[PDB]
Amino acid sequence: DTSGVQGIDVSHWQGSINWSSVKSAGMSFAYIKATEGTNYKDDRFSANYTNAYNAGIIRGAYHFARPNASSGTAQADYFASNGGGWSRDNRTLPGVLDIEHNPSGAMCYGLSTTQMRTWINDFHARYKARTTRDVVIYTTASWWNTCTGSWNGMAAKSPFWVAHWGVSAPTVPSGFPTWTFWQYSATGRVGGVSGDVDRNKFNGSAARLLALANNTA
Ligand SMILES: [Cl-]
Ligand SMILES: [Cl-]
Ligand SMILES: [Cl-]
Ligand SMILES: [Cl-]
Ligand SMILES: [Cl-]
Ligand SMILES: [Cl-]
Ligand SMILES: [Cl-]
Ligand SMILES: [Cl-]
Repeated sequence: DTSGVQGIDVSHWQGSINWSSVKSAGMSFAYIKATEGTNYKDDRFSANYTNAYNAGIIRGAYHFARPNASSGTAQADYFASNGGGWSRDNRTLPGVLDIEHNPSGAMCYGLSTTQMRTWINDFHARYKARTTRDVVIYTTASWWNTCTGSWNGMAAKSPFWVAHWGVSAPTVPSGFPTWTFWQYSATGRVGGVSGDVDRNKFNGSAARLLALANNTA
């Protein structure tokens, strides 16, 4: 759904990005990969974070979780110290916890549903202690339901960024009251980015997006 407030998310896979072109293409926001696990740092993060801001894009950072590698508390601190920090400046979104299918091992990272709930709660608690913000959770409905056992525990704690490509509207797990961001394509096109780009829609007005960035709503 390309209507209303639109954005993209990128990582080093997108290479060199011309953010002024992303902005002139009509994008309002972007999430940029910063860290993964305990010691991976996206090589394009600093430049993207700087250039997106200078181009006037409301932007934030995301952490790709590896729950098997360390506690939720540990990865939240790592993220907050390496790109996930937040402060009010009209252009910084609250950080994102990208927790999804394990790319190298059991899909739920060897954690029981109860341990996974604890891990996510710990990441949220530490990220909030570090930044004052409620971390945004990026995941798929399948992963959420399977690995957390259809948990409703984050409904009042974390905005939901749902990944559901190729559908007219996203399916939302019962554990979230609604979706805040929705990644509807991983094969889009946007000026300034060469090749496939992830496209996102924000569930609300331009003012609501700014309020989310500034922590006023
Ligand atoms: Cl289009
Ligand atoms: Cl364009
Ligand atoms: Cl860590
Ligand atoms: Cl694992
Ligand atoms: Cl918040
Ligand atoms: Cl529940
Ligand atoms: Cl909807
Ligand atoms: Cl497109």
